[PDB]
Amino acid sequence: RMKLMIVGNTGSGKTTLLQQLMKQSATVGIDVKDWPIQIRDKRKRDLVLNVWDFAGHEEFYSTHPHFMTQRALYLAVYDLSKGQAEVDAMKPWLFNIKARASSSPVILVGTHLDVSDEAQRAACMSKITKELLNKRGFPAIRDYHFVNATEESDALAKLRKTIINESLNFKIRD
Amino acid sequence: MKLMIVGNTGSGKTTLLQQLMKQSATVGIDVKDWPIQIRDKRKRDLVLNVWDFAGHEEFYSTHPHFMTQRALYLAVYDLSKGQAEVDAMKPWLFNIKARASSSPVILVGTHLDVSDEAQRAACMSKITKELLNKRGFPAIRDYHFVNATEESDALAKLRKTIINESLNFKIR
Ligand SMILES: Nc1nc2c(ncn2[C@@H]2O[C@H](COP(=O)(O)OP(=O)(O)O)[C@@H](O)[C@H]2O)c(=O)[nH]1
Ligand SMILES: Nc1nc2c(ncn2[C@@H]2O[C@H](COP(=O)(O)OP(=O)(O)O)[C@@H](O)[C@H]2O)c(=O)[nH]1
Ligand SMILES: [Mg+2]
Ligand SMILES: [Mg+2]
Repeated sequence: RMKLMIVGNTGSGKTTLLQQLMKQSATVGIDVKDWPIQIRDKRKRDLVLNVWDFAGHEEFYSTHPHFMTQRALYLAVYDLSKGQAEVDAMKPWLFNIKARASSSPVILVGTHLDVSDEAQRAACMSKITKELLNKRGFPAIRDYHFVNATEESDALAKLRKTIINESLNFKIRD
Repeated sequence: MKLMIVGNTGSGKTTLLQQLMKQSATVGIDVKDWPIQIRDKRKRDLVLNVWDFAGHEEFYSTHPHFMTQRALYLAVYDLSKGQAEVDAMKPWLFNIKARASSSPVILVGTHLDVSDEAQRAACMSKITKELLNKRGFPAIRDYHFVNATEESDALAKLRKTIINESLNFKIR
């Protein structure tokens, strides 16, 4: 019922982190794919169709705006190895998340710990504490983590625990 | 523009789309369930519906404005199970109207190849009598009967209809 949204910029490690974190029906519930189409009549290059394939009633129902905006926990992912600019790049994401719901909980995750310098990590921690944590106008940043997203580790296990706890505690206001 | 494919499970939605379809290295939006066995504050079964977004543009496309305004609907049903399945489209139509009040709908009966002419006749009669041009239902701008598992002239005409109505929706 609760949704875990994984957001961030491309190549930051979202899909890799989820695969590692995750380490019922016969079909997928919602399949989203792009369908490019060429037009017989020129002078009008068609866009592509963004196709949403729903398995049934329950899956369509789960995409009602109320669930999409008010029953979602966010993982905001960034690449530590590109430095403090990547924390800067999380600000437009937080503003966007806040606009969906004022009460959206967010867990910040920096990936690529294994190829990040100590200077980049300290710079990112300082930026998060100084500019992102408990700011009115941002979502509630419940926690923040630094992981190598490609392997198991104590740091990844604690992130799993944080996701479980925030989901269980979602029925609460901070 | 979004194409929303709705219907009940087993009606042929995925098969139909694969046949209809005959730019990024990764999927734009990946949705999957993650069941977690828990022992944190109790012990039940926690299933999270995970939405993995590629980037800003994919997240932007799920704004409630776009999920509900810029969408064209395929309402799919298994013609081989009889006019009961046309009846089952009514709750879908009411849901589409509530969700996307100006969105057009194309009705697609699949399993033509294993349907009899009695079921197809009963189905079109119920469509024309009970579904088309009703206030409270979306606009049904076309209806089709196909074998969704292979190419055919009927499937090609459905494909052209989907393309033309997507282009005309953006215009109107
Ligand atoms: N060394 C290292 N590579 C990572 C890490 N996380 C992701 N990657 C790599 O970054 C690249 C992009 O990963 P991907 O999950 O596709 O990013 P997405 O576009 O955000 O979903 C892949 O080569 C991944 O193996 C990490 O923690 N450490
Ligand atoms: N004989 C026949 N089988 C179909 C047709 N359309 C779908 N199927 C079959 O119905 C079953 C369910 O298909 P699927 O696409 O998974 O349905 P979905 O749950 O609505 O996505 C598959 O075995 C398909 O091969 C059709 O037009 N004719
Ligand atoms: Mg990805
Ligand atoms: Mg399917």
